[PDB]
Amino acid sequence: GRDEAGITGTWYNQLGSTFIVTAGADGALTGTYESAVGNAESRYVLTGRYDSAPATDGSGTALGWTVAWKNNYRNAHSATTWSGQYVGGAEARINTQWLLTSGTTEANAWASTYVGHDTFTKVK
Amino acid sequence: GRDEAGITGTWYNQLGSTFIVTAGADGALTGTYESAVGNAESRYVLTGRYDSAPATDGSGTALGWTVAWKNNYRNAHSATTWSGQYVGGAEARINTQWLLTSGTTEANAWASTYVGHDTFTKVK
Amino acid sequence: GRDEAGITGTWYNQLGSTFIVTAGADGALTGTYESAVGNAESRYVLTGRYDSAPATDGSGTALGWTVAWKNNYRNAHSATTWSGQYVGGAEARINTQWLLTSGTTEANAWASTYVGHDTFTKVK
Amino acid sequence: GRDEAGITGTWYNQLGSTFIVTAGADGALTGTYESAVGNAESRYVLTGRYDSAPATDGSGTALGWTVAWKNNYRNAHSATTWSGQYVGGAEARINTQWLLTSGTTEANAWASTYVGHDTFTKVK
Repeated sequence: GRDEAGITGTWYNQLGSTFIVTAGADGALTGTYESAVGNAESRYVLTGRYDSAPATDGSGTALGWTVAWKNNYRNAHSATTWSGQYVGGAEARINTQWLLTSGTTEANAWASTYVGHDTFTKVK
Repeated sequence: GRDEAGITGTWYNQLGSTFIVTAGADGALTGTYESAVGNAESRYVLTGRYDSAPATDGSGTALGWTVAWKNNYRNAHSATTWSGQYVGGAEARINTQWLLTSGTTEANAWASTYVGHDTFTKVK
Repeated sequence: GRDEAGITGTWYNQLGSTFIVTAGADGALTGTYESAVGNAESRYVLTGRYDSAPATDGSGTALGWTVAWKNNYRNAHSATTWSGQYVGGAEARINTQWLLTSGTTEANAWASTYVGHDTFTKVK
Repeated sequence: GRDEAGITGTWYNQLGSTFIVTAGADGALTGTYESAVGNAESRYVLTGRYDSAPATDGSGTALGWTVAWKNNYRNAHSATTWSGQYVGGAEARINTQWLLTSGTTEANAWASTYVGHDTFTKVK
């Protein structure tokens, strides 16, 4: 993948969360997520996909991934998906927007989903 | 997984798209997605996660998945993530909201991401 | 306004909420919103804007509006904005997506904002 | 309004856009918006609402507003709604997420709506 090397490794967001990812030659994203906030402790499994053959016109590299907030420690009955783009270079970034859906009753389903935005960098 | 059997199989959304998914005992989602709309043809790899031990209080089952819109036929330099919940029973549903991010230049990054909502059923 | 007559009046969404709106010749939306759900009772002031000169090519009419969830009965320290389009005809609809932001501390700001989708019709 | 004085005035976002707003004692927002980006030129009318009696616990002030992208110069057949919170103090901010809906045909309605985030400050 063009950005396999660029994407693979450890990222930090503005909240102090840790995203550890391996990008596969085939478009796979695999790794672990550790949230600094919310009903979460330690690492959670993540999986996702990225564009392994992006445009060569200076566009970013589209990608996304999912965490279900269940591990051996806690279950927050929720899942977050991050949708965004990898921008390479000296200050590489992954700029994302995310949706967090909780399991709810039908009565509360209107309030099931949060939306936010996270920016990941290789330092901090 | 409590809804492993309920989630695994073929789903159809309101657009006529086809979502074919296997839920793993461990929270994994693996399969293929075929979009009826947009810059897409044939099947794309998807991966995601679901809550394999949901609440027993009648709440839905949180889940999410990603497609990168690259296959052997086309590359739309984009990725969609669906975030939502599985609601079991006679008329099982997956109710989602999604983010579609395109790879963009810095100049166009403000316009990178669409948001929408898809409802998947086992028929149609 | 091209859809001034079409938009002006009483609308109902899938939750049983009531949206009473007047569209001005100049693009203004003014009225009241009554939510069937959440921390809400009776009517709240709404204001917004619509495209008073839409495309003639069968496209819908872009529009949006805001409710701050404060009235003489309650204050939910939150505001919802609906963004969407009016689609005219026998079964007229306003198809929206919405963002609900709560006032939060800096610590909880990552969880400030819900996202959802409401469809309004002239009946039910 | 508790933050009537804090909110009223000229704001700038990260894109270089200009938001000029008056907050009314009653919860009204009225003003003009000038976008640095997209299919836009000069000022557009905006209207919205804010929580005129926010919590006294250090929480921000919920607010939202709408622009329909029609003025005497251009019509982009679209509307943006910003939903967010005002955070007072030495470096006052309005932290928003936004939905931009275009008028579309029914065929293209799945792609009608962009989502993004803007942060407004009193300088730059």
